[PDB]
Amino acid sequence: MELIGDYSKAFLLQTVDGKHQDLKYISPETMVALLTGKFSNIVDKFVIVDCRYPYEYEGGHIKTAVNLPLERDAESFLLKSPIAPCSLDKRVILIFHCEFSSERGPRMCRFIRERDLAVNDYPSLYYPEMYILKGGYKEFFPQHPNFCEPQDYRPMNHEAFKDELKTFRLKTRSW
Ligand SMILES: [Cl-]
Ligand SMILES: [Cl-]
Repeated sequence: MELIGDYSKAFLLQTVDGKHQDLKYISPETMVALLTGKFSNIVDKFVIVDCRYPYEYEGGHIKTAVNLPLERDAESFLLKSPIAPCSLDKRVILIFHCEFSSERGPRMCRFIRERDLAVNDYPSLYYPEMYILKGGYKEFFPQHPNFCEPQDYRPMNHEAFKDELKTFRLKTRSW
């Protein structure tokens, strides 16, 4: 298979098929392998980027995940001061996901690569290796609830949060 974004090495994780044919998807089991340290000797740091709206995140998310639904906040958190590994031997990996990991997640993943390319001299990148969690939180929760907190799932279209949805969207750069 191809090398990661900066052509330095091969992708570390096993992938599964996903809608966006050019993106790399991983399963909930692989996500757990990362969380349980199965790759601790190679992966120095990995960040789980939850791109769902705040109320969805507050209703239940993956342990250690960071809520970065707005592009400007994701850019600030990831690129203002790039997350670097302990050594040049270990990797830094990003995992993006949303509710179904169908639209918001893939979009943010593409946005970050766009910005990474912009601030680098080809072919270097701060985040050469990025994946999308197949199925999003919706499929992850029913499989590994004890790796979530709180142990619940609040859908974007939850009936009691229609106002929260509108309030948040009016904060986005484009719709
Ligand atoms: Cl998909
Ligand atoms: Cl935005």
